[PDB]
Amino acid sequence: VDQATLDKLEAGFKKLQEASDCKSLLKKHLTKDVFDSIKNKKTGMGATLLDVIQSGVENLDSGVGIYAPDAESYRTFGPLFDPIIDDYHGGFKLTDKHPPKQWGDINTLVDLDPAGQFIISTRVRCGRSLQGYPFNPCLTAEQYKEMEEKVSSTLSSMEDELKGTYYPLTGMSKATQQQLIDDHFLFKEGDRFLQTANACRYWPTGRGIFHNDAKTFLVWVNEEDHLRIISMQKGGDLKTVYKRLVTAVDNIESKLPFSHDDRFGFLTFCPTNLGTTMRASVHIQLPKLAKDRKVLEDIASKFNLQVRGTRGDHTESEGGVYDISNKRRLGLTEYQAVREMQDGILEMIKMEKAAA
Ligand SMILES: Nc1ncnc2c1ncn2[C@@H]1O[C@H](COP(=O)(O)OP(=O)(O)O)[C@@H](O)[C@H]1O
Ligand SMILES: [Mg+2]
Repeated sequence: VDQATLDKLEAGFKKLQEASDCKSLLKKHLTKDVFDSIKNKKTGMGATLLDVIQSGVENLDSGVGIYAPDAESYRTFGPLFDPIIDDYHGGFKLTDKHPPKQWGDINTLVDLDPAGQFIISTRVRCGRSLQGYPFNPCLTAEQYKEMEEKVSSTLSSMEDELKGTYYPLTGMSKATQQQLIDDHFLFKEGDRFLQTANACRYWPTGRGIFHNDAKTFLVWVNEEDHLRIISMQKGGDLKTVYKRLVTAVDNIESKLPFSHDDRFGFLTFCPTNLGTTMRASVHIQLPKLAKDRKVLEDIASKFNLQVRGTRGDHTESEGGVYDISNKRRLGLTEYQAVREMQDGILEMIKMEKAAA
């Protein structure tokens, strides 16, 4: 690790301290003991501690603040990753290991809001990393193209309900892109947290989205993770949404080789997405409970749920529509993760109905 990097790190560490109002897990778990312990470490691909915390240093409003430039980083900088992972996922010891993939009994899931007065739409997604390829910050332009080719070709083999087309971002009209994003289908452009983590190099090369004509099954290619496999639709039929996702992931997995870790389960770029990599969500309106975003968030937190704005991560709620989902993804099965969202949303709906 060169002197320049050390300077930026010491300065980075410095800045975090003087940020008396910073509430990121990076700030919380990067003690000087932790800091001095790994600051001189470097991975087999050159990833350094700066590559890990840079996003969190530059964006103090980060909730977490770190990313893994490569798989090795999870262990090389474990002293920082471990406590942050334990904290975020609500309990994941140094000795714990993520359980085997378990979709569970799909028949036990239910309709989330029969009368349809609160829920607008339901979505469940997973993330996957391609074996043979490192995470965004270590990828070259040629690798982005390679991966895009490999994934788009595999998806052309999907059949029946999952049959669809791949739409490259490179060459996509600004109007179409803007629509696909506004419709909540496509990942947005230029996320400051991802950018400062050097995860958006060579954009839009190798980036794109596959989706069936109904746009109920979609696959993001090369955004935050190599792949994001999504199932979504209007309403609250979580059962159908989940089943579609399960069908799609089982199928894609028999065709592509994905990185899985004995301890961390499926590997992803952000520590928040490890394990099941599952984020089950609903776009929902809860007039009484969501009078004050803070009150809604405190309520959601007790059900292990997370609140986001209508356009996703770090956005505001628009028209009273909130994105509420299971916060935890590692240390519990796929079934358990979707159930935390189902259970908490069913109850919050009950609380809203009983609110004055
Ligand atoms: N339940 C949902 N219904 C419709 N759109 C949703 C829903 N949940 C998330 N989204 C959309 O997914 C997109 C990405 O959001 P983000 O918060 O970054 O989630 P992700 O975990 O998939 O990366 C946004 O356009 C967001 O509005
Ligand atoms: Mg996202």
